[PDB]
Amino acid sequence: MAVVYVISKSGKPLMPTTRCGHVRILLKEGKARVVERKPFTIQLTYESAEETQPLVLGIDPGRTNIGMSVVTESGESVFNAQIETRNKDVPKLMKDRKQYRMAHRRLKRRCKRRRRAKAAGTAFEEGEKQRLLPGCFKPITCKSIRNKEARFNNRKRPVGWLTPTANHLLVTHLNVVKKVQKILPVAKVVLELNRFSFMSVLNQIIPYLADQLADMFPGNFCVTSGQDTYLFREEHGIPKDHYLDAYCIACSALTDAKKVSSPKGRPYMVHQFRRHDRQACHKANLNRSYYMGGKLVATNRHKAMDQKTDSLEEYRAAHSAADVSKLTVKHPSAQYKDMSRIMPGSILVSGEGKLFTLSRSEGRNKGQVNYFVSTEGIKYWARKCQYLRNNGGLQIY
RNA sequence: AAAAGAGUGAACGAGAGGCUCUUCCAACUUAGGUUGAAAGAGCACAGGCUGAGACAUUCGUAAGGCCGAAAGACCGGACGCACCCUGGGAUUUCCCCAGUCCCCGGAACUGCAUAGCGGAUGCCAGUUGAUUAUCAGAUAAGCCAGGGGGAACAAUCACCUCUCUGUAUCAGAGAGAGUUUUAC
DNA sequence: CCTCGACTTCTAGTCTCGTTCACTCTTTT
DNA sequence: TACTAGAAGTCGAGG
Repeated sequence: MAVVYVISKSGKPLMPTTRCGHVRILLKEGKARVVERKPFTIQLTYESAEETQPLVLGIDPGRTNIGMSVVTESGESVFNAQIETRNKDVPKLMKDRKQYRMAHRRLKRRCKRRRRAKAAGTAFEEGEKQRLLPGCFKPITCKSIRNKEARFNNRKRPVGWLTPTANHLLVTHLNVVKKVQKILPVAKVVLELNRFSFMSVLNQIIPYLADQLADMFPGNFCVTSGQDTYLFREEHGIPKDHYLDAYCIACSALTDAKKVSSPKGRPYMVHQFRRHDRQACHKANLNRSYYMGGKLVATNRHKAMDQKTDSLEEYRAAHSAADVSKLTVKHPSAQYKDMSRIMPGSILVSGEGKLFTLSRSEGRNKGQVNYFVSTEGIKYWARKCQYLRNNGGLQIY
């Protein structure tokens, strides 16, 4: 039934075994040492022959659901994994990063320089200047001082430059392949190619993935077509599911596969957690709330950009000066994240002794986290949980 | 080859708002306090690096075409610059990267000319300590900062069978040679 | 019948406009 | 979007 992955005494991956009673005997007798809780990996502690058969790794690429499966020369299944990529979050984070950077440079540098210039008298006499910059046909308005030099004419990128999102997706594919290599002795690699007319990040990265996979597996790299996968499915009767695709892909490179049958059993699930979080501010509240008694009646002095609720100006329009004189203002202070916190993806044990993978930290009182939420959605009192293992980028669930 | 279609990276510039303080005018309330209007000044992740580099006025910025009496304008693109290129560095770390920026040079490539750079003038800092000299300190209108991966770090016993308990499902605890080799 | 620890439930987080530039892939014709 | 900080709420313990 189950499959136990085996590693040689030298750290070399070996053929997985399914005897599962020899495994327990070996573990009790001390000849085998557990390497990974899930997928269950054991390393032999004694030298032995390392005969291996060829294995084929089939990849169904995607932006948020990568699928891979390892098969023997006859179409038997020994590994099936489905990875939920963190890719969608990267462009939004990068956009927010750009906005924060522009805010920094506008408010801490440009506005301060303009303020100093007005103070010192070293400003334009007109106070405003229209500047026609090379490469532009319409001027920019510079108030009280020259602009910092604008650089857009001749910025060059190395050939085959990839955006952080596409690079992240490519690196994710390669990293998950490396993790599979740590477990099994992969011999051949098959990739399913995708072309999108749109009349996408994955479409951008497919050729680079093919190149670098070919480098990783010299002479042992094949490519298949989506139509080929569909025909294989129809011919061999594999049930139509998303995670089965990879298996079918892996079965294309087999010359004569007599034991083709759909894998039975849920595949391993892999979650991607960010390695770094450089942000220091949680909430910069920035909303001057006006309460009359205990009811919110206004949100700013004058309505801000993209604000729909009434501000103080409307309230002054509607009510009287004796009403305004009684208002109370409440502006909460900015909140900062703990940057040394236990990041999501960490592995901890609860007070009752159950092991879990951290998903989020919920609540905070007196400078200490209230609840740790596991990847299964169970809340544990953080004071009693014990920290075992730091975040690895790709984590089995 | 171009045409479009889908994405997602970079520089610079304007605001609506926000925080602190001052002046002044109202309103409400135990000269004081709270709220607001108007005018003004300062301030913009937590932080890392650095000691000067920001701004204003003005002068200079190739040869050769070409229009002008001339002054000068236009084209062009170097002996001028650079976002380009070789090398080094800050952000920078447990190991790396992206992005931005800086320094000395400039073979080819790429780009700029109302830009950028250099000079002159003006304006905006900080000066203390240990042994006039050296190290350290202070010194912003300086640069970067909300992006990504990997390593290492388990109280890491999985599956199946039996027993107990809770529990509708099922889960927790204990025990176990379950074909022989993890690969024939 | 209060008060105070120890948890438990629940909510909320900044936006816009300009001047330009760049890279990767796909498809047609 | 969603992880994370923090305000308000609930419940016993105890005197």
